[PDB]
Amino acid sequence: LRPNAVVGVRLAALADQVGAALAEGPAQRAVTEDRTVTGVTLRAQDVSPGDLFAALTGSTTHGARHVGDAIARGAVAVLTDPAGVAEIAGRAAVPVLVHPAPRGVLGGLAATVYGHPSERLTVIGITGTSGKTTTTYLVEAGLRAAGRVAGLIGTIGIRVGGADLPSALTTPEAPTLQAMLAAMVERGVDTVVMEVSSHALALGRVDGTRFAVGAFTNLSRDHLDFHPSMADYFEAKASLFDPDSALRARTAVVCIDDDAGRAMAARAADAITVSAADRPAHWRATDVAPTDAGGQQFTAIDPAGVGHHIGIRLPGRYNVANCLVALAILDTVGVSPEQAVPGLREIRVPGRLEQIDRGQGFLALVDYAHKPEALRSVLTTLAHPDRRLAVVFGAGGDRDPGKRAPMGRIAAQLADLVVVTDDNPRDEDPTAIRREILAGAAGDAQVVEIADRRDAIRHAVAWARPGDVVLIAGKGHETGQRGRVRPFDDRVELAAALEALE
Ligand SMILES: CC(=O)N[C@H]1[C@@H](OP(=O)(O)OP(=O)(O)OC[C@H]2O[C@@H](n3ccc(=O)[nH]c3=O)[C@H](O)[C@@H]2O)O[C@H](CO)[C@@H](O)[C@@H]1O[C@H](C)C(=O)N[C@@H](C)C(=O)N[C@H](CCC(=O)O)C(=O)O
Ligand SMILES: Nc1ncnc2c1ncn2[C@@H]1O[C@H](COP(=O)(O)OP(=O)(O)O)[C@@H](O)[C@H]1O
Ligand SMILES: [Mg+2]
Ligand SMILES: [Mg+2]
Repeated sequence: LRPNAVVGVRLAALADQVGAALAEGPAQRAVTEDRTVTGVTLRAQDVSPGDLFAALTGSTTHGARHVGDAIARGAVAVLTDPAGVAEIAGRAAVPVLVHPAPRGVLGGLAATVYGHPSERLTVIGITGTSGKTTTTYLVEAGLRAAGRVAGLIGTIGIRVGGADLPSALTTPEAPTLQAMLAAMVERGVDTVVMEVSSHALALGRVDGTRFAVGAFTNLSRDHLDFHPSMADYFEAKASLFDPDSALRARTAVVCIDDDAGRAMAARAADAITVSAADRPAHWRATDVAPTDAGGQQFTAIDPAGVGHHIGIRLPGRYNVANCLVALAILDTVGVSPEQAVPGLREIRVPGRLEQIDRGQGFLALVDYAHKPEALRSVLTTLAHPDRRLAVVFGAGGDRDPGKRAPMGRIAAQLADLVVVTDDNPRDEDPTAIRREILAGAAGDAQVVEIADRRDAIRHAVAWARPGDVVLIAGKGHETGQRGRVRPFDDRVELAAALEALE
């Protein structure tokens, strides 16, 4: 939610803090001494009375052009850039604070009006190319097993303890974040575990937030259509670990298995390191054993050299690594592996190598892997000689068209059966999309095009023999087929197909 009980901030105080100016005149600085701001939003439609409207520029528009609407919703002030005041021109009924780079000071403003919620919460922020969602779930399940009230914030949604709101973004815009945090304080939450996307660091979405811990899972080619370079992409994320940085967390935890990880550990200087790949780390895993129920058990050796028999419901070598990160994260936040192990044992994180096992025979999995790097890593962790691997997936219309032809190649290379299907074709004639992935497909593999997604799932389930694996890729927890939005859920379709087998 927003929080029910916020004591406001005199608008004068917000202005002096940020050091904004007043669009009308320096003497408009009499009525600013008067108004109280009790909310902050950067989406006109979302203003409550008493809120400061942040009118920002963006790639599609400028919020300055929605001042009318914000004011009409009872906004008591606007905070905008000079490009913005130009848009307003004359005449808003309310005061206009002007900053260069407002987005870059919005966080701290929001943090102030909401009374600095992060200073009352142990906030854990997990960044990295992959594994943020999974690691957050593992941390959250540890937390609950040890009887701590926990909020979660990430791709899948928001959890205020037991509550279960859905999220638009993986990390919400700074006023939303702070207000959520504020609400979590009111709701009795003690600890909050957060995915922190590299977009959020770039656009200063997490600006007013104090982190008790920052975790780094890994890095690989992603988001290179927002970040202008792999550098910037690293740099964004680094800003959570750099000792001297503004966002630096009280404790950093870094996985060492990736090269990028090594590079972050060296950045954070006093990182707690973590390795599932026989690398020297404070936390290390060994004796990794596949188990019946497609889980994995292993020994987690802590920074004190003490072993711990752990058991995780998720397949794939790197999930041992996620688990370690989570394990380290809990330990620093004062939760021992003894306390967390029961939670970890059971936790199934949705759309992430989620195994459906209605019936028996082979491994049937649902996974979110939707980018060429994503897909390669999964298929490899799931490849074993003497076992067959089917992958079914497709690509999204109006979305990054470069990624299609690569994926089909990666698929062809690592799977025994690939099935090319629809996954939100949107406006585009769906057979183009599929035909591009199949261009990718151009010995080992065996590839076929089934346009209908349920039919794709069914064919692959009828193709499996005992002990083989079927992976439904590229939707994960996401639902619906957009084309209208037709209703679709991969877990449900997958389970349905397995029942149809006898
Ligand atoms: C690229 C990016 O970060 N974009 C975000 C950005 O949009 P941007 O400022 O152009 O927005 P704009 O529409 O052109 O105008 C700027 C401001 O005008 C204001 N506005 C606009 C229209 C209106 O009617 N009223 C209004 O107030 C909006 O509040 C807007 O924030 O500001 C908006 C909110 O501040 C977001 O909608 C938008 O994210 C869109 C939804 C998005 O797709 N973001 C994705 C790409 C993203 O952020 N992804 C990562 C996760 C990646 C992962 O999980 O691997 C994430 O954290 O979500
Ligand atoms: N440590 C990891 N390394 C590589 N791939 C991973 C890792 N953890 C999870 N994955 C896979 O990558 C995809 C996205 O990971 P997820 O757990 O949703 O984290 P994120 O929020 O970082 O995307 C999933 O399909 C998942 O199975
Ligand atoms: Mg990402
Ligand atoms: Mg995520």
